[PDB]
Amino acid sequence: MYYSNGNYEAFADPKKPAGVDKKSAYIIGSGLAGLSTAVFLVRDAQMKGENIHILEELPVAGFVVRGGREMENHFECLWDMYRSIPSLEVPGASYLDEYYWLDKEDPNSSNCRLIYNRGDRLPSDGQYGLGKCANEIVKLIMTPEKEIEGQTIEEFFSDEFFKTNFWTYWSTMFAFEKWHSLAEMRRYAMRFIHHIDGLPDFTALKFNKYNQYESMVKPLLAYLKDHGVQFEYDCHVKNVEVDHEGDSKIAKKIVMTQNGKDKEIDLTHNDIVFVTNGSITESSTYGDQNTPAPITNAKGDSWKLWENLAKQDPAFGHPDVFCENLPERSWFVSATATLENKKLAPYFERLTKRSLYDGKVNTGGIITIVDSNWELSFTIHRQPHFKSQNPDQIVVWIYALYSDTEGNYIKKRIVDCTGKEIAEELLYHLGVPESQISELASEENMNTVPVYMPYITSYFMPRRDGDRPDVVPEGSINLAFIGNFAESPTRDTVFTTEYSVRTAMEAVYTLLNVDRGVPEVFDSIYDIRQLLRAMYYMSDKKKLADQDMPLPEKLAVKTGMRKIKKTWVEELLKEANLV
Amino acid sequence: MYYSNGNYEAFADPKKPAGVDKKSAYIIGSGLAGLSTAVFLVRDAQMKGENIHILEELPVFVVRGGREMENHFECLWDMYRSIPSLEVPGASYLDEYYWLDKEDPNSSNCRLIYNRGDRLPSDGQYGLGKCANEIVKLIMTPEKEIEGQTIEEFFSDEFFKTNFWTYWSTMFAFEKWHSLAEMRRYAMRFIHHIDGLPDFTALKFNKYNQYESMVKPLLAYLKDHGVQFEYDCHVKNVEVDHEGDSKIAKKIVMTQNGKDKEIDLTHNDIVFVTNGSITESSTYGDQNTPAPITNAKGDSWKLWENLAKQDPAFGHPDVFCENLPERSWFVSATATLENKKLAPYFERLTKRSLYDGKVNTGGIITIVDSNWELSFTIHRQPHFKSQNPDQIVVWIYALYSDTEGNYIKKRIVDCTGKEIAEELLYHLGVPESQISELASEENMNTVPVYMPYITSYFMPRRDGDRPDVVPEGSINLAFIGNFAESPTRDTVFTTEYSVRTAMEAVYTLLNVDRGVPEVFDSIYDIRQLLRAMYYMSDKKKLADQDMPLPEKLAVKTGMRKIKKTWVEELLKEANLV
Ligand SMILES: [K+]
Ligand SMILES: [K+]
Ligand code: NA
Repeated sequence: MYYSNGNYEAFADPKKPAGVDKKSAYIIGSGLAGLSTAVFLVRDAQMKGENIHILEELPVAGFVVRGGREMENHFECLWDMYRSIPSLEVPGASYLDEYYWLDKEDPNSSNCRLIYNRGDRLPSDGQYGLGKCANEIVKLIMTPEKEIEGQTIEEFFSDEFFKTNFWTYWSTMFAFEKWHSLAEMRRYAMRFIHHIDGLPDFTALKFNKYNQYESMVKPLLAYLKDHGVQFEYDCHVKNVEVDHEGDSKIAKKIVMTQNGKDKEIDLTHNDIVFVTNGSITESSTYGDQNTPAPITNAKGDSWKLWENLAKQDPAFGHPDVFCENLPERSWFVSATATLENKKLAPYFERLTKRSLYDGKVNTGGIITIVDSNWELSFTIHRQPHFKSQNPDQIVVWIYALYSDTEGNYIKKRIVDCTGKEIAEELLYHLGVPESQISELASEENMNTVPVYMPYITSYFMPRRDGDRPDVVPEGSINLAFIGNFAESPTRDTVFTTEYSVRTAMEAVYTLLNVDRGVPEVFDSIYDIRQLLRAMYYMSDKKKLADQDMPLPEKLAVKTGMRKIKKTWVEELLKEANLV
Repeated sequence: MYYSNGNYEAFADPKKPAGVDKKSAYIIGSGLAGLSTAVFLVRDAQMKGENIHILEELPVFVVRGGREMENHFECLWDMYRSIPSLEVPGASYLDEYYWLDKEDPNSSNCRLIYNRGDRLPSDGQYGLGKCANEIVKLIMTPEKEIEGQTIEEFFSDEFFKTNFWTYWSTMFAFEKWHSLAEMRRYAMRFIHHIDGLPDFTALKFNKYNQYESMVKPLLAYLKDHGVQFEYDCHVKNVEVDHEGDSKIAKKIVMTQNGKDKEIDLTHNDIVFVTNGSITESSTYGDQNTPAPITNAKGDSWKLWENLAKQDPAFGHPDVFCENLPERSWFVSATATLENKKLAPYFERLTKRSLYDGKVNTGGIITIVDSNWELSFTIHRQPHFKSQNPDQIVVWIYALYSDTEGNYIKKRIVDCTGKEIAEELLYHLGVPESQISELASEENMNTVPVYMPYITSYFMPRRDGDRPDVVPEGSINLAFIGNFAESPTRDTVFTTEYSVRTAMEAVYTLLNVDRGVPEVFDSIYDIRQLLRAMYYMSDKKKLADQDMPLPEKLAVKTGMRKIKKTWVEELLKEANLV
């Protein structure tokens, strides 16, 4: 397998690799990584549809389970796949095309990113406000990853840094807690450096037409049905068994249980197994307008499988780190709130300076209430978010970064609230008069459903070498792990769909010997223009000479700019507006 | 119009732009730029095919010859993925090219020879020494600061004796009196290939000659979409108006079939002009006849002079087509081997059989002690589908045309095809007694061609000498080709440049809402800069590379400061530490 960039490798179709007609696929998990694996198998590997079996775990507005995240232009792998996938809303076009045109017609941006004081836009919204703390960020990048193994963000950054607007933007938009992986933070900093100009106003973000299920899953599924892939419902997989022959490792056996009966499968090498290991959606619970949701550390199929696998060889990772010992402080709860009327529309609309009812982008991503004890953020997508919605309905997404804090108005934790209470704390923070809050929040006017999720923060748990198992373990023969808990050999970032697609690609290309480049992670961090541009925007648009840095550094910079006068480097600096 | 990079914009299909049915296309020139312009109009602008008219200059073999490419011809690959192959049914041309490149990868086992068949001992070395710094000095020098400047005005005499200059000049056809700015552009553009210049591993080739592999699938695609080719067309001028600051094309005055003709045009008729030519006025010779020397300006150049007359922004053809030195490259010849008598000489050079259908010379071989700066190449065979199984076609070029050969005491421009072949056979180490018979028609047939403007793209230039692809205020007129000025830093004497001008022109004029890929950004990639300093110096660690003393001091100080950092990791990756 090899990595590449540029149009030549992107537009190129791979040759059918040797002996793929004698081979089959077992995809355990209908998670994005698994399905992606299947799509690549059909398209690039040219394995046959009737030979792909995706083993699902389930039998066949306000839907948290269907909700999904944003993307950006530089999800290279994901855009490769989706340019191969037929759209459902605009027949005859690829999903990528639908997405691309929608983004052009209804471009994402936020008119209000940070609020406080019960509904006032934060005066410094739009500013990073880093000061010398910017240098800290640079230092993090200058620090090799192996050197920060297991280390935490809180362990690296100053208190002053954590008071910056930059940290409010970063933590809330990416769900980075202070006790999370410093190495992963650093990866985000390098990876999305090209969007430093668009994080505060979210112009960097792009969104699907609808919730993740309608926009991202249904077109894939239709594509697969058209290609005769095999769907298995109500299946519950229990383990996979592996042998060691010299330095080689082979998957010999899979044990499991389906429908109402137990089953087993010995394996040919020509049967290929991909495990979408781990989950952040498992054990999700529901409440409603008048009911809350319950605390857990319960495990499940993915986690258990992964422990057995770790038992068999060290190379399968050390899983507990992701599903065990999550703080009460952790983000756990996410809720949906459906507005049945236009009674609460003005509060949001006053924030966004846009109408909720034109079908266009609204909050353009999350709005964070900075003086909220829960660190409450909320977002209203382009509507309808679900096609079921009636013309007057609006759907609002609510999340708390802190789950160990008493709210400002509802003195209970987010975890102890019904939908009505979360709605109530939000209404208080929107500047709804407290006398009106009870009638405005109730079902006649507002219908709110919460969900609790033990594992939503699991991806970002700090890690150590060998903690995450290589997508192809050294010596593996028909077994691969795919998804956001697998270790791609790239510097790519988890809690992204792009990572899932990348793992599927690397796994399929490696195992099935597909002779085509896998795109490297987009190389913005190595593009000097991007480095300069980032220094410009991170500093809130200050010329290099005016930026906050220690005095010897400032002098050194003055000397450097003196030396490079009338040079290509000076031109580069001019281009970045650093002089 | 906007520039972009990455897969998102690459894989995205543009919307049909507004009002593309009230507009028409007249493409002057059926060369790669024109055909590409037509392809983008059909595919992206979605102009209807019968509304596209390509005015060809020709009625219904060196001239067929074409250059190599590389992976980062971003626009060209964007085009050829849409074009069906003819050799590989059901696949795109890009697919054919890609698979071919994979099964028969290009490389050279012998780049430089001398002493009549001996491989140069330093083959594979750039051998730059301290001269390497000059190259850096050039990169670090803003283009505006070297406007109009010449290559020999910048570089030390020691630099010109380096192997690097031999490789560079012979592979790219850079003469010393050529554009320094263009050289700088080549250095930045192809920096990602510094690891693969001596052995030509950077190069990729079509299965066949340019007409067969590059042009024919295009023609089939275009006719298939019902584009209209109008033949025997000789455009003499295009008349344009000045309204306020605006420029508009009114009329094309042409002669077709010996008759003066005209087409007056609305603002909505769109005309693409391939200004200038490097192939025009080419003359032919054969085994027993030299090609006639000429200074004639054909249709293309006259058209460009007239256009320059009409508007100041329309460029200055005279800087490209006038006063070219006699030393300039002029002659290229094809030598068809009718049998296997001379085969061992080429085979001893390439360490490969000439008859396995696979790559041979893998690009040009330069004979360093030849007075002509004689280079020759043998592509993967057959190069023309016409060839019979015993035939092998050899391409011969001389960078110097004002010098007497070593065996044939004439300048190449005064030689028969047989004489050129004789000089080549001499340099291959054929015994002097055998040379006349071996060069003779029974064994070799060599056809020379004299091309007056083959070096014109590289003539030194100044801002405005080349007209902007869409000059400011134009509403229906665009210039395309390797004489047009793309607003990018892209490199001419490349097919990729032709494709780029076509894409930029169509996207700008017809308001196509999709990114045009920027020139591939290897020059801005730190991994590539580091890699370049590594390979350029013939694999020396940064401290060991030959450097002036203050500069060296700066480097030791720098390396000291960045010790144990991510930057040190990058330097490690580049093998600079
Ligand atoms: K790029
Ligand atoms: K060969
Ligand atoms: Na769709």
